[PDB]
Amino acid sequence: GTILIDLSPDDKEFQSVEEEMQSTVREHRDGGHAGGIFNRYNILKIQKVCNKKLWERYTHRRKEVSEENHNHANERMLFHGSPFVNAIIHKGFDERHAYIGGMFGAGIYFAENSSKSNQYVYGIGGGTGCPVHKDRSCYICHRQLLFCRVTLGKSFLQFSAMAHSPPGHHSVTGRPSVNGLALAEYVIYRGEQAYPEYLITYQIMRPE
Ligand SMILES: NS(=O)(=O)c1ccc(-c2nc3ccccc3c(=O)[nH]2)cc1
Ligand SMILES: [Zn+2]
Repeated sequence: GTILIDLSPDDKEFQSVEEEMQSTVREHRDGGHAGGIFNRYNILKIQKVCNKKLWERYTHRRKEVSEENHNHANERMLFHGSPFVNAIIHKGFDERHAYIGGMFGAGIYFAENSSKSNQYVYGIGGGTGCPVHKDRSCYICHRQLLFCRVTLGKSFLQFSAMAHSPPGHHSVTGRPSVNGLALAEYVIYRGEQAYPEYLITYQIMRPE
């Protein structure tokens, strides 16, 4: 049921998605080990992901959450990187897209920093890097990330350095407590609480 619509680089919507991608790059504490060394990306393509069933699944859950939280879905646009990106855009997020070993338990993880999600494009810890060159810092191979609509509802705040949400909550927020430059990361425990809105195809760029 999924259709991918190419956005033109001239479209304001392409431009605002690219800007969120580029402007949320940060340095990582692994010095690039997982995701590679780069300060910015070469954006190759941005596509809108269109699936009626998946959208209605999302909006249905969004209303349930909203009604449990004074009519406030607390909806964000967040990045997601995964070896399962192609399955996600066709079948939606589910229990198989969960990070079992994540620090906030077995859930589906999202980041404000695009560079954080980039660490997972090739698997946990960057796996063994790109399939062609086995390089976690490959500047040649095409990578994909999702920029997703995520319903957080009432989010449990964790101050830090599939399972269930904490009772009385719809998600968990991992607030950075050491690295002053890190943005928040978020976890949901229901696949229906995220919709993979944009598929972004890119390369990381070697710093000069
Ligand atoms: N199914 S799996 O290959 O085990 C898997 C998929 C996605 C991720 C992932 N973990 C994150 C953790 C913090 C912030 C953002 C992310 C992210 O974008 N993806 C982890 C594992
Ligand atoms: Zn490569």
